[PDB]
Amino acid sequence: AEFSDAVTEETLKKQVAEAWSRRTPFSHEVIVMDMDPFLHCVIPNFIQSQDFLEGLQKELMNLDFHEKYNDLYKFQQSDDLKKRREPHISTLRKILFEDFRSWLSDISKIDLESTIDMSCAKYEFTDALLCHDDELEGRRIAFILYLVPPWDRSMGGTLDLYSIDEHFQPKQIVKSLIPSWNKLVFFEVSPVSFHQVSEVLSEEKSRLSISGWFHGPSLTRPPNYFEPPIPRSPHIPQDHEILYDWINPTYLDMDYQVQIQEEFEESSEILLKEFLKPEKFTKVCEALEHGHVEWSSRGPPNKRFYEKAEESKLPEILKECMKLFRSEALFLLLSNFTGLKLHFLAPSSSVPMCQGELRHWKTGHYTLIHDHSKAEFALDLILYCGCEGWEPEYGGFTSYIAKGEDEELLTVNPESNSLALVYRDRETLKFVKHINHRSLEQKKTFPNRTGFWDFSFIYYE
Ligand SMILES: O=C(O)c1ccnc(C(=O)O)c1
Ligand SMILES: [Mn+2]
Repeated sequence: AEFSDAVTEETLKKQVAEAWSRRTPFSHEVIVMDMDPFLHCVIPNFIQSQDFLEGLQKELMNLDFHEKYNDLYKFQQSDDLKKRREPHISTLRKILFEDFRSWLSDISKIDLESTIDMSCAKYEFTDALLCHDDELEGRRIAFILYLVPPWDRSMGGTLDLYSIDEHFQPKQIVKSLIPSWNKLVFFEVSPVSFHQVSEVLSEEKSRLSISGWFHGPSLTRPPNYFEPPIPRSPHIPQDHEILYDWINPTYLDMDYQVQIQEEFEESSEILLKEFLKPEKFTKVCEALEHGHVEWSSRGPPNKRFYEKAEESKLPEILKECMKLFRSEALFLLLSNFTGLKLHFLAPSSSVPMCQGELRHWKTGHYTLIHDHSKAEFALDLILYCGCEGWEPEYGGFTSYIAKGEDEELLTVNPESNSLALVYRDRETLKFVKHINHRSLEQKKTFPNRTGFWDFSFIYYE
């Protein structure tokens, strides 16, 4: 087999070359090329032999697939295609990396290498690949061939293209391409080529694709942009006594704190159930639902996506709960839980500090590791609210990982009125995993509720 004789036709080929050269859009029945938000082209009916595609799909489905998972994605990848000796796959490598490569090199005027870089992916219900730019030394042009069943927008799995802002960071989705059988999409890898594969919503269908890169000369990325640091502050001096009013009395007994600390110094992590008094916890949840909390979406999409409350406008109960977590008394309680010096009367410049946010998590939200995700000695605190009947399979758990390793260290799951404490070192990073569409099952038991909320606080010695 071969690829579309149409696009190899010399006049059309020269029209394509002209549009790439001049960076101008070009529309044709057999090819469509757009320059915004960045250069991307679509060739439908990429391989004319329908017999070949059937045999190819048959070979791929008969491969073994392996779960792939981290902050950025969740899907399945096949045995390496570079190592396969089945005829249809072997033929595809040649078509792509010899025939089609030269055609691309000709229209793009890039000395593309013959280096084979291709793989087969399978996205099913809740699989997704979040905002990223494909950046990796050598990659110049990304391509995707789709071998999907009949597909539409409501099934998800669309390839979305992000616009960009004044700081070269993704802003919003401005193009959304729907996969279809024998459709080839390719685009230029650049500092601005931010894109994602939206969550697959089809509970029955499987989004099968072949994707990879043509390699070429390395360029220079501009220096990466650094967010301003989040302000930190020391404890709020106790005026009125606050622990007694808020915390389960179990945790204010000395005998129980030594137990807690013995366990904490062993694991550097602990979970404290029923942490707030029930009456307070119920009033906090009630205020989060009915109290006119003002939420705002946080970005950018290659770092985070979630809602954060404007603390100054909160209901008094939620203000008071934020105060609890900044309070001198709590700083000392956390010292007795952990063995860390977060108050000057704890057992033995520097001044302990903290930062805090009240967050709302729903379907679609996440955080990602990014080049500037910075590691520090620090104690994390999370109190979850409004997540009754929440399952880890829904996403939304916090995960800790050793830097530059797939060795996962710990996972904290949303649990109503559970206080999680985690001490990190400078070689530890964290993320909140994409909340997927299984989380809609939450409404079967609590219909007047969308996702969950948490108080997230970080303390430093
Ligand atoms: O398989 C895809 O649709 C796809 C699209 C964009 N990027 C990737 C990737 O693996 O980076 C995969
Ligand atoms: Mn990609």
